Amino acid sequence: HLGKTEVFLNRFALRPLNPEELRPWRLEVVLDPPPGREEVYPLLAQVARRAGGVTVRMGDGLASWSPPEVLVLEGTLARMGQTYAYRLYPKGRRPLDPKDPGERSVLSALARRLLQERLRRLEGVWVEGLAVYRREHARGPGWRVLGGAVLDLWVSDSGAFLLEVDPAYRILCEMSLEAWLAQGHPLPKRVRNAYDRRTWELLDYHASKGRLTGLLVPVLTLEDLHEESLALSLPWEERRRRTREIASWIGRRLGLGTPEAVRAQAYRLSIPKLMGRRAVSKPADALRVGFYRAQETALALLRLDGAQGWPEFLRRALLRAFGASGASLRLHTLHAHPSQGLAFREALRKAKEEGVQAVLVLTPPMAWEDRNRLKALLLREGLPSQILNVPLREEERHRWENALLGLLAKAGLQVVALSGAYPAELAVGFDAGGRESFRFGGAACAVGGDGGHLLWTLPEAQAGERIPQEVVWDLLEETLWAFRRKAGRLPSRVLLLRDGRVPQDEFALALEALAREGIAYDLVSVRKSGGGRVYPVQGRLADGLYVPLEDKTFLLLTVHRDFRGTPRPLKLVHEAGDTPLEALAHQIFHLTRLYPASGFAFPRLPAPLHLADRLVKEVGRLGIRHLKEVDREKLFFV
Amino acid sequence: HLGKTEVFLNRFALRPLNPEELRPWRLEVVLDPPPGREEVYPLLAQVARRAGGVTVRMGDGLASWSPPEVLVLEGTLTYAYRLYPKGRRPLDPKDPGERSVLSALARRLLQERLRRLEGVWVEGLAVYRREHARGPGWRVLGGAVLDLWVSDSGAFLLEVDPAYRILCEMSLEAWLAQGHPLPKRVRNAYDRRTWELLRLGEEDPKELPLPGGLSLLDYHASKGRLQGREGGRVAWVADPKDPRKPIPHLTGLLVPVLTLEDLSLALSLPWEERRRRTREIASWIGRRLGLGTPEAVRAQAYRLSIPKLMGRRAVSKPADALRVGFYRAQETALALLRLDGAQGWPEFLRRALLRAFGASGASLRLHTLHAHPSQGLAFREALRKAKEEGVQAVLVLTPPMAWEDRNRLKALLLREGLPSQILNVPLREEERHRWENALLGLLAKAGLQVVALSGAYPAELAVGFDAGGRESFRFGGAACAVGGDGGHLLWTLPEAQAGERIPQEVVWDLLEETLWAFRRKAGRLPSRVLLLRDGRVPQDEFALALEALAREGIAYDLVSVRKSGGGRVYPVQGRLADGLYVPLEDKTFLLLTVHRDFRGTPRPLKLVHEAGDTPLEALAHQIFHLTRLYPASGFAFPRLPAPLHLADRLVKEVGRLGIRHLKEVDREKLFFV
DNA sequence: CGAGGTAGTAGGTTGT
DNA sequence: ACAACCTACTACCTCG
DNA sequence: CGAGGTAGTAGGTTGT
DNA sequence: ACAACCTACTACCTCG
Ligand SMILES: [Mg+2]
Ligand SMILES: [Mg+2]
Ligand SMILES: [Mg+2]
Ligand SMILES: [Mg+2]
Ligand SMILES: [Mg+2]
Ligand SMILES: [Mg+2]
Repeated sequence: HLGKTEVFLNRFALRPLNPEELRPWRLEVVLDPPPGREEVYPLLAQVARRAGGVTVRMGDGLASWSPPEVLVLEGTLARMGQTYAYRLYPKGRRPLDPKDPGERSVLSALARRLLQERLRRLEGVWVEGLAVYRREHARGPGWRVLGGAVLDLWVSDSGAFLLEVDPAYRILCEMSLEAWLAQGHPLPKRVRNAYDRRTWELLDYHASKGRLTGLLVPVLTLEDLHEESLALSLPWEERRRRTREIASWIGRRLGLGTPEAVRAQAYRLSIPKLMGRRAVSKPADALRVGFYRAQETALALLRLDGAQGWPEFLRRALLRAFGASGASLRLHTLHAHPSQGLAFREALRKAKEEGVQAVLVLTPPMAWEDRNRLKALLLREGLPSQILNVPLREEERHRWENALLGLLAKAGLQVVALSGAYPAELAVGFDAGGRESFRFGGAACAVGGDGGHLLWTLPEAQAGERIPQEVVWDLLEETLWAFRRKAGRLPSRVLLLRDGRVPQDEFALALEALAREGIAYDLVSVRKSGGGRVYPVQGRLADGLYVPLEDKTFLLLTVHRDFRGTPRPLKLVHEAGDTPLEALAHQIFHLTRLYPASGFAFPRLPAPLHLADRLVKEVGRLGIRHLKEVDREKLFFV
Repeated sequence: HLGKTEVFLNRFALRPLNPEELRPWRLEVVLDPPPGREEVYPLLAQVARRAGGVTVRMGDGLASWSPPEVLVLEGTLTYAYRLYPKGRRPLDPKDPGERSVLSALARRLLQERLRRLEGVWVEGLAVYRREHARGPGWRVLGGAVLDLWVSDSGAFLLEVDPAYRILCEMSLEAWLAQGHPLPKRVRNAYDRRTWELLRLGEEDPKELPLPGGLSLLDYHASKGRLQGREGGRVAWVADPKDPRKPIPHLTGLLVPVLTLEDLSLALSLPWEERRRRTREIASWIGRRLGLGTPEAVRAQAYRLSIPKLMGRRAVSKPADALRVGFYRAQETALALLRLDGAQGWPEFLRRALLRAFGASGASLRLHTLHAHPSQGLAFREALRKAKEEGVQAVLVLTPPMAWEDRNRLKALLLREGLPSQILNVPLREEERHRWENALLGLLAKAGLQVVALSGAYPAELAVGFDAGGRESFRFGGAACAVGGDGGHLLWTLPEAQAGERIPQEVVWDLLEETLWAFRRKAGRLPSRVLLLRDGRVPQDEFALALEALAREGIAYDLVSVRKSGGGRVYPVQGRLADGLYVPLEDKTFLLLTVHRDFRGTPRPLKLVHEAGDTPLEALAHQIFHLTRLYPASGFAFPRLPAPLHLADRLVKEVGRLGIRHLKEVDREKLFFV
């Protein structure tokens, strides 16, 4: 729309497949005893590896770039205690057409195993799977950091090796955990063994094993090396040069040749139009300019630092904000403490009885247990809450404004909105999350084309990442109803955003329900990884980049700051619907600017998805049982 | 303090253990390979069985009632085992640990000496000895379930309870070769794994691509499964651990798992019948095993006071409140939704409600929802308006629905804050019990207190906890009766959890909500709360909650309420009646809460007072009386005290419908009954 | 708990 | 088993 | 979906 | 493994 430009992907064209490689050998797999219908795939994958060479599962049997005579055609196989005896039978050679994508897939699996194999046969280089660390970045008392790249290798439809590369660093420890704290570093929150890779959370016995304290090795993180301060984010120009360097080094050293940089047509997307009361360039400006929509609100202060009132500068800033919005503000103070037990809960009930909408909490940094308990208790009285750490100087503007912003989203005000005009006037995001054996499936939405309302819905408990079909529809029905309650009508079109892959048929019911109500839709999968890197052929790297790729599949570079490192574009698939890709790309990129609780940095994900993700993250942390009396317009979880 | 009486338990006293038994033999175990620390206690269990004799696990090794020299001391199962005599260890039955091992021995002795009999069908600690009923292909056997352990006087105790067993003696092919329909469940003829049967398939066994390459027939044949059988026809069965994959199988390799639905034959016994039958079998067992003549054990039982149910006047059952008036009626509005295409309230339902509310001096408005679900969202809008006009609960007249549609409808109405009561619609006025219950359910769902107790209890707040739901995660939930009279029933939003254990913060939070409702209703904190747990109280589950109650100055009692494990109770003389309190140890007692002659032999609840200073008699009194508060069953009282029965029904429905619907539903409205 | 992404360190689910 | 995605955490740097 | 317990059938979690 | 508890289904029979 705003400029047809051109970019380099972090892929590289390498040599064509030789006519052998285009004609892999085929072996059929014979097992004794034959495996149960649930152990097939993990077993074929195993035989494929045991046979050695460059071999991959191809259907119900195997395909290899190695002639069968230099393969381990007979052997045995251990899985979950059971023992299977395999034998491979060569069945001639099937040529594969790289154009046909079915056949291209298997060629690409071969390609991947080749790279992995030829990587082993190198030195003196640290390799783990398809990653290789060919240099040293940093060292110290018992630790070193290696530099290298994670690689991948497949086959293009023109029949050539494509090679994906991305510079990466690796943290390696050189001491026993005793030998580690032979110098002053505390207990790492994770420890690994040198006798197995099986780590955990952290005298008679270990005797007979011939294996407590000198047997393991610490799993080193950045928290363990804060005290030593080098960083491992690369500026995008350095990352691109080191990408090319490494893509050539692998070209020769593995005999694949000259790395031809891969190029793609990108498009510059129109700039989004953020509005407070008037136009702003960042959500924090709404504190000076005024909010997009603002009603009469009452905030209350809760101090845990033993201090007395509203900090004056917070008070003024607040009146300035509400002054510019021409909305009436009243500031309350909770004169109570969580240590009074239920007396506290009474105090909260009365605050809310008197119109308080959210609570600002000044406190020293809290233990998560106390932090969580506090939040959850205020939630049970219908009060969302924003915490602001209490050694606080006015000079720390970015910290308190962001708190202020969060507090207001929590009280239910729309601080900013978009002023364009879009194909969908309801955009809803779905994530799953939660740090247990079950998860919460959940959803948040922007209602109105301007994004003039942000609501969450009560999540639902679920076994895995898949959201049950009726759940997907129900949460979606709640967002339509929110639209109905604000616009007095149904939306003509809904933009449905799912975090990650859309598991097979997950939205079948919902889509069918939309048709019946005559609501158009677009389902888009939004992938946070798998997009790779994008570099400008010439000039500078900027946001709003849209890269069409396959059909119904595109990259989208939504955020970039030339101080955070190389950005990582989202990868998006249009799963259902008939809106032109460019239009989805436009609306999603704009939705990225709608987030109210970050004053100075837009989120990589569009607002509905980012909110959804925070929502399920918080429910999973506090529990769902607290949320009955909390208004959906109040974004409690930001 | 009401008067005592004596009962017979279904236990029996047998002979004292002899000098030899009190001093079992100890053997240490060597295994090659060594056991992987997680897989070692099941292993010692295996060696103990393969050793032979009466031999069990005892901590690190084994204890035997056979001398080592007549045990299979060396063998293959970790695979190779060898056992080493390490002398004999005296055991003191007064020591609960040592008693625990004597008892493990006794069970093994029982199973072993049961094995050596003939001709009697034996499964674990059960024995079937006669033939109740048969049919071409199937037979139901009649025997009893037993257990045997050691008292602390050092003598055997036999427990006996009559039981029937349903057996299929035919393959699924031979079964269907009789005319018998499709058994809803089936089992492999080669292992104990069972499948849900979906249908038959036209397909050919010879040619059916099983994942991997094999077909159906060769796959089973390559395992020797058809060695001695016939493949039969293609069967389609269902995921044990998924929900998007029917699976091919072979009729000739399958056996039906027979249930009542697959067959005129009541298997419940009238209490006097079970009583004698128990005594026969006990005298028979004790004779055959050379354990002496069984003296049935007797226990002191105490009869509790008849609970006084209060409608607006006193009643003997909740349904009478429909004639006499409710405990506490408010101005209420109900709407009608007809899925039968008919219109208006059946006059007899209109009358009954009018009679009930007139007796209660409270006004009633009846609405009709002129909307239907197949309108889609316009139907939600109709609901939203109805809530807006004050409708509190909706009666739904409909043909028997499928669970999917039932569930969706109840959830939708829930999303507009409207509890519903379904009443199936071929409905004659003379079906008084069904529609009166429906009416009782409707009113509860609208938030009325239909009945309440009059009496004096230690706790003026009683809360029940349970976990349920049918997945890899469950809901931990709580329901409660507030006030001495329990004239306020409430639920709380349940919380998802991994298994049976409710997290400590959850327990407290749920408990806090019920304190909060008490505060809202009574203007103060409660003086004492009665905490009822369904099943056992997992170690420390209430630690945090109890600590919190203490800090707030609220007294408490924790009681574990166990639906099984309490055995049977019979009168020494006279008819058997409920309201029986039978203390066993300090802090543990039996409680017969409900019984009806026509409803077979009652199973009393087993209770354990886990914390609190309240006397057992008192707890028993309140718990027994709490059993009578339940408003949605007009003609028979639930076995559980109302707070737990409510909690159980709560978490069932939340599991069934999902918690996402509950946000706008008032906690006074008992939507799940 | 200020927030954002990019970096690193773990790990888990979907599904062929 | 393994590809191709997701979850959680801390440190770094700067403030569309 | 009428409700209750006791029957039968299947399965599971908690703790040693 | 095993002991001692829990969940779900449906048949039966009657209506504190
Ligand atoms: Mg996700
Ligand atoms: Mg997430
Ligand atoms: Mg926040
Ligand atoms: Mg339970
Ligand atoms: Mg239950
Ligand atoms: Mg009901």
